Amino acid sequence: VVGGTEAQRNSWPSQISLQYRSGSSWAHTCGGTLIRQNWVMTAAHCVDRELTFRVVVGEHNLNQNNGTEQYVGVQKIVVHPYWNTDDVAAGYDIALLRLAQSVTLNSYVQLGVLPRAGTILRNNSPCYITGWGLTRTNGQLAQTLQQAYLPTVDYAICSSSSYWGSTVKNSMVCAGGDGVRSGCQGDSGGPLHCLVNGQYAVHGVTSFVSRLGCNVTRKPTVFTRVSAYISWINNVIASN
Ligand SMILES: [Ca+2]
Repeated sequence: VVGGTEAQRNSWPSQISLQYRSGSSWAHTCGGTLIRQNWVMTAAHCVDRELTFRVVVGEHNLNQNNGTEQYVGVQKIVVHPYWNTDDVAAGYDIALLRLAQSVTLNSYVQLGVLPRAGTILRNNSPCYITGWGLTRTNGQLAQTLQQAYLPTVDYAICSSSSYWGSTVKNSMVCAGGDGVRSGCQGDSGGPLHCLVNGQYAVHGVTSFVSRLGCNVTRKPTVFTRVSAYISWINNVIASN
């Protein structure tokens, strides 16, 4: 998250840290959203590599014990059947992870609230992206969970020539693009929390940013639109 601020310890309990094993240590690679005690929603490109992944819930500072973390292995990885690694712009950048064991829910570990199927946000809707991603284009991961206010940019505006054009699809949510604030590598798979009817709901799964950089003016951060995959998500959980 570029241009973000440190999130309060208990502000986003559905946020998880997706890490991969590197030698005798673990490294954070992506964010995710706990949607079931034993299911995590994340981006498909996050689990493209043939790595050993673990999920960490109740996490705040990646380099020191917070006394609230729960570490659990990933038992099954269900990537959307239409996901294509060489085509993030096509969409379908979403995956569900079945945890080896159900995590305990508390003040720091809660199931993310998902929006009703088909729900689209009005232009300039209030949202916050959260994650441990780079704090600067080509920079380094944040030690503590960060958050950035990224108002949405409706499809009409986002799919225009001045913005993302046809690169952005209707199955995606755009947010930010003010040149200062945005998601960045490491935030991928994480949530875009948007305020609707007084309640925050995870409307997006961080997918991509401009190859020119993370915080690029008129190149808002693009997220997989969660409301387009409600049936897909229910189907997977109901058969796994
Ligand atoms: Ca920690």
